[PDB]
Amino acid sequence: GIDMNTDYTLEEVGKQFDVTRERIRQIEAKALRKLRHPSRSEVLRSFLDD
DNA sequence: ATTGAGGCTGGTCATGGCGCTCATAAATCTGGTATACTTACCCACATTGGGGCTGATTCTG
Repeated sequence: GIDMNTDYTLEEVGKQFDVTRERIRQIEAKALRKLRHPSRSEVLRSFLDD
């Protein structure tokens, strides 16, 4: 739910993008892995107050 | 500057705990009726306004 009124489910997103649900899942997992890769999001890691 | 393989782009098949929906049920929430006789509670100032006089110009017997 980023920069929009509401979020969209994975199936509606796949339908809008003409991409299967599993391919959408794999692309999301690749994006999450790339964000978990180091040398990035250092301020995001610093955003924890514990 | 080609043709022989690895990494990575397309989709397969269910899969699995989660959430919305149906139904049961005792606890919680509402309305109702009692026929010996019981009858009235328990500080000091300053200002404006209302009501009772107080003359003072108009009229009277």
